[PDB]
Amino acid sequence: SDVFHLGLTKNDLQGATLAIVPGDPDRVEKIAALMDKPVKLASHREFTTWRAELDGKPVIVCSTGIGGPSTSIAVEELAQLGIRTFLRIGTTGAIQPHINVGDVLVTTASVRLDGASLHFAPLEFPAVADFECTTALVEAAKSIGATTHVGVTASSDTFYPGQERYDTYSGRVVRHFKGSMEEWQAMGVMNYEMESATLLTMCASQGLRAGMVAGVIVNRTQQEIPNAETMKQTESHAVKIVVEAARRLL
Amino acid sequence: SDVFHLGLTKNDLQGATLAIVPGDPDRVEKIAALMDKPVKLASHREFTTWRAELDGKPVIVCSTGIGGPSTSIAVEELAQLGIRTFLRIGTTGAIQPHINVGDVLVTTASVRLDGASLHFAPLEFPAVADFECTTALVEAAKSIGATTHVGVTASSDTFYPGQERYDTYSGRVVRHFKGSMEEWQAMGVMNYEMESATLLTMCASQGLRAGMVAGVIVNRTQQEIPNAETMKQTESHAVKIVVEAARRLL
Amino acid sequence: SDVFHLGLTKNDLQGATLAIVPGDPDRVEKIAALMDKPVKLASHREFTTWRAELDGKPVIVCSTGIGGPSTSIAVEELAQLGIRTFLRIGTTGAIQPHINVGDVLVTTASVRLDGASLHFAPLEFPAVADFECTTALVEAAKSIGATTHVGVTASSDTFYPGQERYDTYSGRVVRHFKGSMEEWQAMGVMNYEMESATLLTMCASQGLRAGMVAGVIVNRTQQEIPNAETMKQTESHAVKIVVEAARRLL
Amino acid sequence: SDVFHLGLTKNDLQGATLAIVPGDPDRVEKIAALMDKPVKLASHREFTTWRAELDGKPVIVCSTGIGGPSTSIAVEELAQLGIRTFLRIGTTGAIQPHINVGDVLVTTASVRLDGASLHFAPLEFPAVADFECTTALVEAAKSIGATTHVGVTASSDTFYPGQERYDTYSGRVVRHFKGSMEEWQAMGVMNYEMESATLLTMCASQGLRAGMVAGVIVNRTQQEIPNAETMKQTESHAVKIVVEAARRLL
Amino acid sequence: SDVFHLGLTKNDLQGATLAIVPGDPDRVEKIAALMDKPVKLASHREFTTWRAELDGKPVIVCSTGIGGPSTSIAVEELAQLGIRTFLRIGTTGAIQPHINVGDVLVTTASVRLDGASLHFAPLEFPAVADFECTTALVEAAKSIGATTHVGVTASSDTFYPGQERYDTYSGRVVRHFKGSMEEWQAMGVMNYEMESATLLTMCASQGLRAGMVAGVIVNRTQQEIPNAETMKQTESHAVKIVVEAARRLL
Amino acid sequence: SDVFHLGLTKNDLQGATLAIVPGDPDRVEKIAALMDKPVKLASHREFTTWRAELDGKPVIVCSTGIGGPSTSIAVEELAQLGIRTFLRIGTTGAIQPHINVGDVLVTTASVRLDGASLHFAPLEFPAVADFECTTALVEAAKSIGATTHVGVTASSDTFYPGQERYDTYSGRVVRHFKGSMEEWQAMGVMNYEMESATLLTMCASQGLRAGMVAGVIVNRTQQEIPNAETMKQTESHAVKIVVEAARRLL
Ligand SMILES: Cc1cn(C2C[C@H](O)[C@@H](CO)O2)c(=O)[nH]c1=O
Ligand SMILES: Cc1cn(C2C[C@H](O)[C@@H](CO)O2)c(=O)[nH]c1=O
Ligand SMILES: Cc1cn([C@H]2C[C@H](O)[C@@H](CO)O2)c(=O)[nH]c1=O
Ligand SMILES: Cc1cn([C@H]2C[C@H](O)[C@@H](CO)O2)c(=O)[nH]c1=O
Ligand SMILES: Cc1cn([C@H]2C[C@H](O)[C@@H](CO)O2)c(=O)[nH]c1=O
Ligand SMILES: Cc1cn([C@H]2C[C@H](O)[C@@H](CO)O2)c(=O)[nH]c1=O
Ligand SMILES: [K+]
Ligand SMILES: [K+]
Ligand SMILES: [K+]
Repeated sequence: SDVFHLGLTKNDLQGATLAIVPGDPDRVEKIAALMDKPVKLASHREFTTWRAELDGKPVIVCSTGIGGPSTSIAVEELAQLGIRTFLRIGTTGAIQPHINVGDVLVTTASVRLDGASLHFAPLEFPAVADFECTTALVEAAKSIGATTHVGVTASSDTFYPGQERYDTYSGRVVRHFKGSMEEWQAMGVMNYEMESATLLTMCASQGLRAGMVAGVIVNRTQQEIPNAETMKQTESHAVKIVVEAARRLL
Repeated sequence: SDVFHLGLTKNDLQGATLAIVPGDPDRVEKIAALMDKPVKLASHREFTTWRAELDGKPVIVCSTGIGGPSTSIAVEELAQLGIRTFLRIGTTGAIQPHINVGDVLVTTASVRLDGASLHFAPLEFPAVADFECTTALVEAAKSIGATTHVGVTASSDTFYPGQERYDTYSGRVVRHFKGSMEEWQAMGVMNYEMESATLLTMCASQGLRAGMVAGVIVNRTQQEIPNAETMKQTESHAVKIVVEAARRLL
Repeated sequence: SDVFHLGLTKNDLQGATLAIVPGDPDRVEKIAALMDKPVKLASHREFTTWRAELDGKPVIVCSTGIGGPSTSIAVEELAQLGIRTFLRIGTTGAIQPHINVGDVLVTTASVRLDGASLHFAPLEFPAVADFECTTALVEAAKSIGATTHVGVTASSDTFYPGQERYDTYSGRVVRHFKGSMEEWQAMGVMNYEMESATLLTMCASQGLRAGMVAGVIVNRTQQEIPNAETMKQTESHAVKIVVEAARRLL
Repeated sequence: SDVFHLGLTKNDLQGATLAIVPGDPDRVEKIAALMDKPVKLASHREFTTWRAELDGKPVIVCSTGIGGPSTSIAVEELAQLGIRTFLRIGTTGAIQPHINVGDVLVTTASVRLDGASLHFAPLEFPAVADFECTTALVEAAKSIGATTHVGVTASSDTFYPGQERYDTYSGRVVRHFKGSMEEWQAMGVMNYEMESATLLTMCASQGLRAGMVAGVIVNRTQQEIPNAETMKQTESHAVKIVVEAARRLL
Repeated sequence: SDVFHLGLTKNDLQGATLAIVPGDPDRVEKIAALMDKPVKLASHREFTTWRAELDGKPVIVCSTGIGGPSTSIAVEELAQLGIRTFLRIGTTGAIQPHINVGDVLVTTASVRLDGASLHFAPLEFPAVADFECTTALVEAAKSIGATTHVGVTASSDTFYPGQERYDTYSGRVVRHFKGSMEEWQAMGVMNYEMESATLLTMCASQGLRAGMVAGVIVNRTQQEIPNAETMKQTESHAVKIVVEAARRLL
Repeated sequence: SDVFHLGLTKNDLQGATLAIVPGDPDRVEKIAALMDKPVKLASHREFTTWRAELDGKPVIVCSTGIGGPSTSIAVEELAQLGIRTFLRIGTTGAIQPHINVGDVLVTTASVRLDGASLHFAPLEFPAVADFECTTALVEAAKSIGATTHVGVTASSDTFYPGQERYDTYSGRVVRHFKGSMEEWQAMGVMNYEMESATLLTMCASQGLRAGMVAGVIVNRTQQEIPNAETMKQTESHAVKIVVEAARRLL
């Protein structure tokens, strides 16, 4: 193996340059399946890697696990192996009342509520998605008919306090984050997730194309924790779009 | 007059909702002329305002003067008067060796080296341009054939130390900014200018559409101060694009 | 021309070493007129420059436009041309209930709510006015009988949120500045304006003498936006003082 | 299931109050096996949970995945389910030349180079391990004869730039972290890892006992990336200690 | 004399390597008296130094005065003279309702609300006490029967606003600290004092052993200012413990 | 007694409103002696207080000890007892080559390298001396013929690293302060001392008049540690000035 964590070699990718990077390792095969010649490459820690084929070209699907740090690992090592375009596909909670469960969100840039982005660029550097990628995602989403929102995302190092969830063991939120969701709401931020800040920053600052898309599985103006019932029906929606977007980016 | 600085009334705009916002007040008529029925509306301090018509729809051209603060005034007050889309047209110095004098730069987001953005959103908020505006600019620039670069811009509160110019009265640059240009260069930042950070941040955080385009008049890998000779030939290039982008956004 | 923005040559100044720097370019001639042999030198962007004579010595009047950035340009380039003493004359909103419209404020040092000052010195460096200049201003104000307050000023990169004005397009103030006016009030800050922080910091940290005086045209405990009626009667007051202070500093 | 991520119910824990939390999900069973009645409870994303018995008392083993964010999830949800003591067992790189591969490190407190800790307490709050836990670890390590070092750990949101690794895709380290390893070395920091800062801070600030122990698998004064050969022999060492320390904490 | 402030020579210490460091110079002899062969060495500014003997070994008692800065002097210069272990004995105000006047607090680590610690290590470095010293203190306290609490301390550069005391000349607390005590309470911080942050940080980052113990003389859930009546009875309690802890550390 | 630390009552001051505040408690009587009817009031910890008479009016002399914290105590409690004007008299190390041992420095404002100032006002607030006080000091110094420099002072929470002294136990200076003295030098900062930042900030933000004067006892371009020989001859110089300045402020 050529890299410390992913257990992959440059040869495994077969000249692949684009990677779809889901968070959950169980979604990896699920995504690979949407393409041709799906092959499992490796599985170590939270990192599961498949190769597949898109219009006759090699494509990598690789999980990041939850959060900046492990994302920063998968991205770095995939880059070492030759990946130049990263498309993230996620699940998110919307914080605007007009965004519905099932809606697809394309992120233009992220509020940096993470730590890892700082290890790549100072806070003043914009966690902005690549223009070609965003265009690919926005268009892909149009062509499959999904009801889509394009905007800024709050990308947090936690699932609980940083997203101002109170229904927690301690039931307090550090002062810094108290009332933070209302502020993000006022600034028109669409949603919370946990990886885009690191992903987008580290790519934007190292000449790597990144895009970010997610399916809404809970609206925060209503609940803190999603219901299981239509979580999978929304997943299948955004996956379709990211694969299509990838097609457009090859 | 309805606003403190601009000396305009909601009636002057005639239902206009888009504004082209150049920095130099002398470029205002220059731009307005490219359109139909150009009329001077007002001129106070650095703020010169003209109205014109684009495909039969009222459009404002309004100067911001140099820097975040006065920009933040022009934008605020134009918003009060009903403007919802802001297109900035500027001049810039490129910091990448492959970007040439005469090239047109479309900004996706900005490195926040300003003060005013902070008065609208904390530093972690992305100074990101509106997706429709950027698309309009990128496309406009393609249709007029201009050689174009799309990416991140360093937006600085100073023309001298913050852009690491040393040929200055004191000839020193505060520690914070020493070697800063090399760092921005490595992160692929295209250029320095002085208003995009404020403009984009205040718009992105208040539900206002903003776009940013500039003409390159100096390459910093070569000189600190531009030559006068082809400065006007590049201005005329980006102006053409911003007006055309505006057409697309009406 | 010898400098990039002002369009002036070292020869234009005729050995001048002091500059009166108003914010509004229309106030430039107005001030120059109070002196002998007033001559227009240049006008580019927000920068209008006149030369005049005070007690047989050359004096420059030059506008900065609104805010740190452009101020930082005018100051730098005037320094390049040989100016060593800068006297700013401005308009301001008082935040203490005992300071009245018409009163003259002499600033000893500023609260740094700007960006540009940071490009000259870290935040811990005091935005402090030159002792000789302050003394000149305080005394000049005494001799013309004006009712004067001496103290700290809050110098903000915005006119709106940073001065906690709420009667704005969005009507919200970023968390950082919420209740900020009350705090400045409690700390005895006299007033808000937009340039002194940059001006004082960049001068104090580069061996240049700077002083700062302004006329009060609105009290914030009463209104957010000034009335037009006695705005000009107060301007004429502070102008008289700055010119007299200049006489004392030659 | 009672929690959003782990897929566990309060009933599954059977009144357990202590959890051993390794990072790699494959180490989970490995650790559970060292105890009585090992049972797999759940496996979702990077979170694998086993229950086992220690001196006739229920104990949880649960993986965190790499980094603060996912750790912060595992800990929160285990706390919801009733866990009050958390013992981390990890792998680390030593940065002091006297610490050898194979050595066991007990962490008293951590240098907060992470993002998640901030979501629990401001930076000034010490990322300090619980005194009872530390004592348990230190003593456990003494009784099994391991050669042990007790001290401060640098806990980083990245594996690469934040640990000043240069043998990377871009081969640059953001200015902030340049020469950072030498600084940590001089301050006597033992090692780099990625979770302790979040773990310790969130526990210390929410009345939860936490301890942190790791096995050294590379010395950074020598290499950047570990060799595979004795990586497993060191893992088995620290695991023995954490289980023993757990015994002492029941 | 060998050091600038303490007025001591390496010879005065007679090979002493441990120092008990009270804050009040009048407590110095009081402490020295509890040991054998008490001798006054020097008294300059707030720094009073005595030598005594513990189990036939030389021990220094030396006052720090109130606060980080002077503590940082005493510690530095004692280290120059060869002291390697520093035990601080203090007085403190508890902020938890269950901690009583008379209770003894052993500090594991400190919330850094000081300035001097920053001069030794960045804020992310933990202000953590030495493990051996803490153990010595905890055990010493057990053996003399005192009712003891072990945990984190808030260490503040002020006695008044930084500890959110309002019964002051101005009766306001700067925004930063408003409601800060409640937050520290919620995070389980035991108490306020003024030196541990500097002491612990400077020692932890320079390979010097430090410990911290204090007597509670006021509970902040009840009063702001202590009563004089049982202040001395509590002092005598913690002193006994620190001397005993020293015995264990020789 | 009316205050927690100083051991004074409002009655002891006898309607005094001005205080001279030296750092060293042994300098207190020395200063009081220069005036009429010198009486010792109290001595607790580093706080020694004398009353004397100046032109038939009561004046307090009170020591602060070294550093912000204890200064912040003395000042607070003196204010509670009715003091409104504080004159600090100190010793300092010059960092400019043209300032000589024996020279007197009057401080207009301070670089905030302390912690306590933050407990009174955010960093952006200027640590500026009161205009009347500075004028009194400057004039007093003129009238006794002393060779005087007026300007900004760097006020540090440490004597050693924060003033970039390297001849120390560890011989390293935390990154933050590496090369800091050169930077302060370039910005024209005159000197290092340890109390002015706290003193000036807490007074300027609470409507209390403060002034700051010090004698130079070492030039840092030459040595790190002063020589004892002419240390007292310089002390006697600045003391004379502060007493005179006080006369002018009654
Ligand atoms: C009683 C008490 C003391 N102290 C401290 C630490 C300092 O050394 C000293 C100053 O009174 O006492 C506090 O900080 N808070 C309190 O409530
Ligand atoms: C000589 C000298 C003194 N001091 C100061 C201020 C402190 O209160 C006091 C203790 O030495 O002297 C410095 O800070 N730097 C120096 O170089
Ligand atoms: C539903 C939801 C998901 N997520 C994200 C991104 C994480 O990697 C993942 C785990 O829930 O999904 C949030 O951050 N907030 C939410 O409300
Ligand atoms: C040529 C050039 C222009 N500018 C910009 C934007 C400012 O409003 C203005 C100042 O000349 O022009 C830069 O910021 N950097 C440069 O190199
Ligand atoms: C009346 C007033 C003026 N100003 C200032 C300084 C700017 O240069 C200018 C903008 O009108 O006037 C304020 O900043 N705040 C106020 O309340
Ligand atoms: C070997 C090593 C491991 N680790 C850690 C903790 C992570 O969860 C895991 C992945 O490498 O091991 C480091 O952080 N730095 C290193 O040098
Ligand atoms: K301007
Ligand atoms: K993870
Ligand atoms: K002190």
